[PDB]
Amino acid sequence: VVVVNKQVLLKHFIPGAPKETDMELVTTGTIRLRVPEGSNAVLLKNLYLSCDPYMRMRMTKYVDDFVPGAPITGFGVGKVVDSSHPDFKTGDYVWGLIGWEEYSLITKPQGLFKIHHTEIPLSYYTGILGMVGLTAYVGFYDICSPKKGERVFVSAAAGAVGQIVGQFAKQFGCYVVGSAGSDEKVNLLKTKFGFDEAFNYKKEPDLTKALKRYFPEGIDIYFENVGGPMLEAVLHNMRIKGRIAACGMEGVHNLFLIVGKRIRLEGFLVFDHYGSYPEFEEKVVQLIKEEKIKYLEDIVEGLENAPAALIGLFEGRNVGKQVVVVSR
Amino acid sequence: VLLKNLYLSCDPGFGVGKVVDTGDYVWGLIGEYSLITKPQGLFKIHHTEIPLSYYTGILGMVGLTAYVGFYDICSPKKGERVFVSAAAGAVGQIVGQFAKQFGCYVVGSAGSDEKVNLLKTKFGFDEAFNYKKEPDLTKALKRYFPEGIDIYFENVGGPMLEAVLHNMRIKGRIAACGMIKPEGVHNLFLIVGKRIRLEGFLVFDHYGSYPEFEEKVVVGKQVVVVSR
Repeated sequence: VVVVNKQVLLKHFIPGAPKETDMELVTTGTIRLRVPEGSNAVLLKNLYLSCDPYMRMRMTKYVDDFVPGAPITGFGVGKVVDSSHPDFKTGDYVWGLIGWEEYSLITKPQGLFKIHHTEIPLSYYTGILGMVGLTAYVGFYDICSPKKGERVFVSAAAGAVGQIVGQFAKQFGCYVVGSAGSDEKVNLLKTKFGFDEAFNYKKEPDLTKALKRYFPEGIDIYFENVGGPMLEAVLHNMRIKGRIAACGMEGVHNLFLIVGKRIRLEGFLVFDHYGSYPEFEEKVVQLIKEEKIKYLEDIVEGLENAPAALIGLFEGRNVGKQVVVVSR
Repeated sequence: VLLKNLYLSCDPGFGVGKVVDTGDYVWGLIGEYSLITKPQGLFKIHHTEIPLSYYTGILGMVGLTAYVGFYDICSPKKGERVFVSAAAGAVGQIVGQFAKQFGCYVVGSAGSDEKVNLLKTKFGFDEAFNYKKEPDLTKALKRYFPEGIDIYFENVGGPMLEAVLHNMRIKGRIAACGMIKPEGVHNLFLIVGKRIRLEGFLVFDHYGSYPEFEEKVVVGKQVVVVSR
C-alpha cells in the first residue's frame, strides 16, 4: 500500500534574508502506510505545522542544522496511522518534531507527546499547548522567579511566546508592559491580551526614555526575546535584584549595571524542561476552558503555502501564532 | 563607639579599630580615631590570635566578597573549570585559592609577568596568562581550557567577557563582581544556547554571612598601619 507524500525541502543553506525560493515543494515522493517490519516505530499523518522564529537559525550553517535536499522539520501535530510501539495506537493524536510533509515515520516515538485533550482545537498543540506555550511557562514561572505585584516587561510581546508570558504574568498579579513593531499589534496586547501597556519600539527614538515612561519605579522582570539596544534600555530601567530570562536574542555596553543592581541574566532552552509538560498541559487546558487566557492563530491552508507562511513569520507579517494546515 | 584606628585598607574606607568608649577589636567602615553614630556597620573580630591587619582584606570585606561570590553565586562543584579575571587583585587571588581548595581546575588573568608568574607559584593557580601579550583572548582561553569553562569570576568585562562566553560550557556560571560608553559585548546570545547564568552581586547584601565566613581554613594584600 503506497500513498503520495509531498514534502517541503530546504533547497540550500543560506548566510541575510530568506525567500520562498530557499525551499521547494516536491510531489514525486511516496510512502508505505506501514512502519518497517521490526522497528518499534510510528507512522503519522501530519495535520498541522508550526512556524517558529528559531527555525531561521537552522537555515544557516548550536542547535541542529537543517539538511539541504531534505524535508524541513519542526513542531507539529499528527495522527497515528500505524504503530508497532507499545505506547501508541491507531487514531492517537500527538505532537512533536515532524517533517514538513504529509506523512512522517517517527523512528523514536518516545520524542512524541500524547495529546490527551482532543476536545480543544488540535492546532493549539502547535503553539499554546505546545513548545511555544511550554517556553513561556518555564521562562516565566521558573527562570523569572516572579512574585505578585512585580513589574514585568516583555519584548516581542506580540509574538507567540510573549503574548503568553504576558497573560501568565497578568494572571499572577504582575504589572505588565510589552513591546511590538506595529500599532495594530500594540493595540491587540492591550485589547485582547490583558497587557497594562504597550508601545511600538519603532515609533520611539530613545528606548531608555520610553521604558522610563511606562515604568516610573523601574523594572523587576524582563522576558527577553530580542537583545541589543532593547536590553541596554532595560538595564538602565531595571530595579535592584531584577531578573532577565533570556529566551531569545548587536552590542551591549551596559552590563556593568548588573553588578550595582544585583541583576540575574539567565538563558534557558525549552528542550531541558520536557518533564514540566504534563503539569503545563493541565494548567493551560484549564485556563482555556475557564476562558481566562486568549489566543489567536494565523492559519494558512496547504503545505504548498508553508514556505510563504514561514517567511511571513520571519518578516513579522503574521498576527498571532502562525500555523500551516497540512490536512483534515 | 569612639575607636582607636589600627589598620586601613585601600579598595576602589575599610579598616580595623579598638573600642575606646572597650578593648573589643572591630572591623568596619572607618575614617587616628573615629566617632561612630551608627555601629551596625561594625563587626567583631573574634580571633585576636590571627594578626588584626588581615581584617582589612582576607578576613574583611575583600575576603568576604570572594567567599560569597565563589561559594554562593558560582554554585561550584569539584573538578570544574574556573577562570578568574584580575586574578592578581585582592579578590581574585582569594577566589582562586578557594577554588583550588575546592578541587577545581583554575586559570587566572593579570596585567604583568611579575603578577602572572606570582599567580602560577605562590597562589596556586594551575595556569595564568598576561592579557596584553595575547592578540586573541578567545584563542588564549581555548589554550588553557580545551574542554571549556564552567565558572567565570568576573572583575573586568568587555572583550574578556566575550572571550569567556565563546569558551564557556553548557550550564556555566558567571559571578559579576566588577566590570572595568564602555566596550560592548556582542556575544550574549550564547547565553541562550549554553543556558548560562550571569549574575551580579554586591558584598553589602551579605553581612549576615560573616560569622560563617570568619571560621575559615586558619605587590601584596596592602595594609597601611596606624598604631600598636
